[PDB]
This record gives sequence, C-alpha cells and structure tokens, in this order.
Amino acid sequence: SHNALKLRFPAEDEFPDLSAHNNHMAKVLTPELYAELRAKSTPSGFTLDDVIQTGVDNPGHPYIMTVGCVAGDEESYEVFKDLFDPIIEDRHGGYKPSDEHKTDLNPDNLQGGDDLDPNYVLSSRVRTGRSIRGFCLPPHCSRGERRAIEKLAVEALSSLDGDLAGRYYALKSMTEAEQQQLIDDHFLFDKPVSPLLLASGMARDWPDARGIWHNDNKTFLVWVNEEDHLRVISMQKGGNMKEVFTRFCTGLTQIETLFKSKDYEFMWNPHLGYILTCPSNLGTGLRAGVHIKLPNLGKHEKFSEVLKRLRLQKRGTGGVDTAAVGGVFDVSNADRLGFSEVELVQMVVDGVKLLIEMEQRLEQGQAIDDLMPAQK
Amino acid sequence: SHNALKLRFPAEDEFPDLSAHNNHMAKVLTPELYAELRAKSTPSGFTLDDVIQTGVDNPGHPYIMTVGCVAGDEESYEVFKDLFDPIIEDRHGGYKPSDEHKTDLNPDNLQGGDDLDPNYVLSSRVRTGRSIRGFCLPPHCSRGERRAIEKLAVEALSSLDGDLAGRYYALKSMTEAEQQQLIDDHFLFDKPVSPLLLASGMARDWPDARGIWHNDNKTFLVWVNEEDHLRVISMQKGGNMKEVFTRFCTGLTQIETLFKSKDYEFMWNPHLGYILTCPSNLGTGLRAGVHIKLPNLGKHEKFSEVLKRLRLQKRGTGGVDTAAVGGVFDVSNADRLGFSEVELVQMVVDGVKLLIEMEQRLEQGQAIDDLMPAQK
Ligand SMILES: Nc1ncnc2c1ncn2[C@@H]1O[C@H](COP(=O)(O)OP(=O)(O)O)[C@@H](O)[C@H]1O
Ligand SMILES: CN(CC(=O)O)C(=N)N
Ligand SMILES: [Mg+2]
Repeated sequence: SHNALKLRFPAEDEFPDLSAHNNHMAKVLTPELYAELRAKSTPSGFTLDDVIQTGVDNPGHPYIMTVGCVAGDEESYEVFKDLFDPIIEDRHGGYKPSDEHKTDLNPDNLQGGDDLDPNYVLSSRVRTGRSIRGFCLPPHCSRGERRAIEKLAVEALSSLDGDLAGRYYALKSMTEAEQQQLIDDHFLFDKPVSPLLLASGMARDWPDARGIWHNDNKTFLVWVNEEDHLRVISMQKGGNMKEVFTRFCTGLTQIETLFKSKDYEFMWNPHLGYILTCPSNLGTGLRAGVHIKLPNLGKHEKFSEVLKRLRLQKRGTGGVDTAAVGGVFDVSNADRLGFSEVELVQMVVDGVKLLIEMEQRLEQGQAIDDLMPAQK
Repeated sequence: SHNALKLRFPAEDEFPDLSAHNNHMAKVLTPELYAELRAKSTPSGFTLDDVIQTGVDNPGHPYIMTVGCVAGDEESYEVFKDLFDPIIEDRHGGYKPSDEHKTDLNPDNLQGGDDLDPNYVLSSRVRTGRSIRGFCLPPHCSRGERRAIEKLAVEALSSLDGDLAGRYYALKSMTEAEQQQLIDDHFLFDKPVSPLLLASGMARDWPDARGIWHNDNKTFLVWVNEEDHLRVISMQKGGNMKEVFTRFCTGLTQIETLFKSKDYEFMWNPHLGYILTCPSNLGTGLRAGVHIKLPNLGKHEKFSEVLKRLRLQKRGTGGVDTAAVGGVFDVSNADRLGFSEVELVQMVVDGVKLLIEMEQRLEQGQAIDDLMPAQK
C-alpha cells in the first residue's frame, strides 16, 4: 500500500543518493537493480526499501566498508537474492550463489585444541547466532513475534540442567545489582548505540521481550532478541578450546531438540547455512576466539599480516590484563561462511599455537621469519 | 555528593583566595561568577572547583603565563563558558565568543620556510593535540576510559604505513634508561613533574595506559594519554619547517581518517576549533617552533618584546617547564585560536628570520633596533 504509493513515482525519483556512500549495498545497488526490485515484497511485507534503509542512512567508510542492508525475514534472502548474492560474495571473499555451506557441530572432529598454552591464553570462547523459522527477523518482527520468541527461548533454556542449569534475566525488570554483575561478567547488552543497528528498526520497543540467560557456572550465555533471535556464547578461562566448543555444540543441540519438540526449528538451508539478520553473519555466524598475551608479537611489525595469513582477526583490549602484560589481544577466526564450525575453530586452534611459538621465540630474542606462515 | 556538601557552605566560604595569583583564571574568577557556577556540573560530574583547582594551586609559573584551569570533558567549555570565554579571549589576543576558527592543513599554502638557517635552527617541530569525543579529558578520565583510548589509538596508528609506518611503546614497557633517553632526545613527554599536570589530576595512575607511537626515523610521533588523549608531533633536525609541516598535515589527516573508519570523531566545533584540556591549546592546538641558537638575543633587553611583537613564545631547551641551556631557545607561535595552521607556521617561519637577523647583528656589535617589527 505504502509501497504502491512509491511505485507511482519514477524509479529514479525514489532511488537513494549513494554518491558519497561506501558500503556493500551501495556498491551493488544500480539504478537498474532498484527499478527491478522495488516493487517486490516478502510474505511479511518486507520490501527492498526496508532491506536497504540502514545502508542509505549510514554511508560507511572507504577503509571499513559496512554491509548496508539487512534481511527482515527468512524470505528476504530469496526474494532479494539479486541484491544479497553480490553482497554476500563480496563480503565473504568469493562465496558464489551456487556454493554450498557445510555445517559441522561435532566436537570430535576438532583435532587437539584442548591444551592452548595457559601461560598465554587467558580465556577461550565460541559464539554464534540463531533464528527461529516462522518469525520475522529483529528489524521487522512485531512485539507479538518477539514475545513469542522470548517465551519459546525461556521454556527451553529453563529445561536445561546440570552443567547448563541457569536463570533468565529480563532487561525490563533488571535491577541495578543484576545489571552491575552482568557488566562485570561481560554478559550485559544494552540498547544499541550503533546507527547501523538503529536505522534498521531492530531497536523498536526496547527493552520489551529482551533478556539475558546464563548457566550458574557462567560458561554458557544466551542473549534473547538482541541483534538476532538468539545469540549463543560458550566461554571460560584458560585455553581449553575443545571444552568450550563441546559445551557450545551440546548447548545448541539441546536447545534445538527442545524447539523441535514444539515443532520449531532454526532457519537454515544448504546455501547460506544458518540464517541471520546481517549478511556478514551467515553460514556459521561463528566467532571463536581467545584473549591472549602477546606482548612481543603484538609490537612486531608483521603482527597484523601474520593474523591475516592465518585467516584470523585481532582487537586490542582495554582491561587491567593488557595493562599489566603490555599486550593482550582478542584474536578470532575471520571467516563465517563456506567453512564449517569445526574448520573455523580448527583454524583458531592452529593459528594460536603458531602465535605462541612466535611469542616464545621473541622472548628469547630470536627471529620468527622461519616460522612465518603462508596465506591460508 | 561532595559538591552537595560544599553547597551547604555559603559561596564566600568556598571561594578560593587568589590574591597572590597571576594566571588567566585568577583574572576572571569573581565571587559572583563563582556563586553562579559552583552548583553546576557536566554529565561526567566535572564541576567548577575541578576546572579551577590547578589555577588555585599554582599562583604562577617560572617561564610562562598560565591559564589556571582545565576542561574535564567536551561539555566543560559550554557549561562553564562564562569562565572560559573571558579567559580564551585574554589568552588568544582578543578572540571573542562570536568569533570563528579556521582550519588550513594545506602544506602548499605555506610559502618558503623550507630552509631556515642550519647554523641557527637545530631542529624544527610542529605539534597539535586531539581529543576523542565521548571520553572525558585527562584531568577527569577514569582508568577505564584512558585504557579504552589507548586501545583505540594503538589499533588506529597501526594502520599507518610508508614513511609513517610505526610502532607503539607503552610507558610501562620501557626500561628507565629507554624512557629517559627518549625524553632527553626531545621525543617523549617528561615524567609527570609539571605543576599543572599534578594539580589538575592528570598524573593519576601513571604510567598506566600512557605511551608513545612513532615511525622508524622518529620524525612523526604520537603521545598517548599524557596531557591530551593524543598529541601529534612532526619533527626533525635542521630548519626545513615546510617538510616537517607537510609530513604533519599528511599524518594528521590519515590519523583522522583512521578514527572515522571506526566511527570515532575528534572533539571539535566551529567556534573553539579542536577541543583540548587546556584552553591555551584550543582551535588549531598547533605549536610550530624551532630549537634555535641565540646567545646574543637571549640576553637582550627587548628580546621578549620582539617575541610578543611576532606573536611568538619562548621556552627552555627541555620544554615549557625548563630553562634555555647553551643558548638554545625553543621559539614557537604563541596563539593557536583565530589563525589557521598555515598562518601559524607562516608566522614562525617569518619570525625566525627576523630573530636570526637581530642575532647576526648583535654578534657584530651592530646592536640594531630598527629591525624591531610592529606587533602582528
Ligand atoms: N623545536 C624543537 N625541537 C626539538 N625538540 C623540541 C622542539 N620543541 C620542543 N621540543 C621538545 O618537546 C618536548 C615538550 O615540550 P613542551 O614545551 O612541552 O612542548 P609541547 O607542548 O609542545 O609538547 C621537549 O622535550 C622539547 O625538548
Ligand atoms: C598551564 N599551561 C601549560 C600547559 O598547558 O602545558 C598553559 N599553557 N597555560
Ligand atoms: Mg607539553
């Protein structure tokens, strides 16, 4: 109806001015593609203008190119595939429209990874996101859908016991004390301040139906209705990535089984893996990483390059840890789609091991050139 | 609340005794203005008492006229504008509340200054400072904020390349000899001995989250978290001020670009230019100068007159808190607001040549007074 009104205007009159923009959406949205897709709509009523709104509002930057678009439901990726495919291929370094994504949530396929030198790895974690099929994604979901998702999530999470026994914390009723504890634990999320997220409409009705759940041992954490229906995180001190990944896989499996009993399932397909709001999170939507002490390597000229070759990413940290050590970094896999969860965790395990060997060499004041890896 | 307690005492009982003080703050702070602004506070909690403490604690300075107050966050200049505006006007030769700041980082607009006499100018340097919006300034920032700033600065600076490729050296990671070596060679900020630094609260937690980043040749350097979040410096031996300035403009613009790509912006506004801790560093926050041998002029009557005439300030060989040794004076532009960066460097280039002229004649007994220029 509203779209019907826009259709009365020539396509070029509604076409966004992206002359100063720098995001994936802007790169692919040609005057032709816009005229071609602007009349389309998903069953929930999500249109091309809805998909690209955030990319129009947020120009992005030359160096850091943002995605500039979001899916509003599972059908968005199909209906507007001519937009998403090029963006997906570009963002995930060559992932073709015909490629297949393999999912592997079997910890036993992981080789080693249970002994990352604790003298360097302070903590390990693996996180992902999931969408419940049948409901619209955060940018487009109604208060009703969101509340239904929250109910489904809470039921399941409250059924978990033993190692995964825990409790739910609704943001709405959260006390100052709970809020602080969660903040000290790095388990809290607030209303997004990022315009990329705000412009998509995902922050509507905040904090209605949003919540945080974590097990009593504080090694398993779930965020409900934030960027995606569910955000799942497994973590713990030390470098036992295998243990962290095992809890990750077990937790996801149990939750899924709980959903299936009520006839619900995660959004997933052979091409895009698990479906999520932002194209950059498709496939495994998995980020496996470690907080690692690398005071020597961190100050080395080829640090960023080595990470790149190992297909890893880094971020500095701002805690007392890096202050005392003089170089603690948050390192994780860079890939998301076209690699299974196992292969992704494997690259972090393998990558970290080499990082540690280099750090030790540097400690001894030796060279690390012979240890340099080739781009993987 | 502490301020609430103090508000229980009449304003006259809390009013500081500035009878033996000689700083800009002292020239403006009246009992009336104090009573009017003492109940105010910024979102961060910075109060008038916090703003003026250093000026109450420090009646004067052995080498320069001091401001006597500091800003604790970007909002300080607005909430306490009735204090700052008069000071800013006095410190920056008449800059009024209605005036506008102009920027000009175009090296090409600088004429000459590429060959200041090497027999006089030992080295040329151009520096400025930048504040990251959203964080409190050094007088008030928490250990957490300061650590966050260092984190952001290190990741950004690690992207510079070419002649600007560099490395970060955390203060806490240098040996005692390494730190003093950099200080004595005029590259690193001195130890927290400054009277302003101590009294304003900027020495807290030292040396936590403080450090210096610089390229291989140490011709482009960045101080992290000293008196300002960032102090960008370009320097080299000799008198080729133009090359120093060109490198300065280049590096500076790349730095801003890198921060923008991360959704961060420097504190700035049309009126005050770039926002820094000390009002004396507003606008361009630029201090361009040379280390110059002037044994004659140094011990001359109207030397301070020629400098005040040329809008130039003199400092010791080791900085503002030091005296000139071996006849080597630090001569730089005095004002920073109301003039563009190019105009500022131009005044230093033109000024130096007049200084060398006066020197060349004083060394020939031809004590000249005709060279005396008109105050610009
Ligand atoms: N022209 C110059 N050449 C070399 N070193 C300089 C020059 N100017 C300043 N320095 C050095 O910079 C340091 C800081 O001095 P200060 O007076 O505080 O300057 P600023 O405020 O600009 O940083 C000192 O160590 C000083 O020796
Ligand atoms: C107090 N000072 C010195 C300084 O800020 O470094 C002034 N320039 N007013
Ligand atoms: Mg200084």
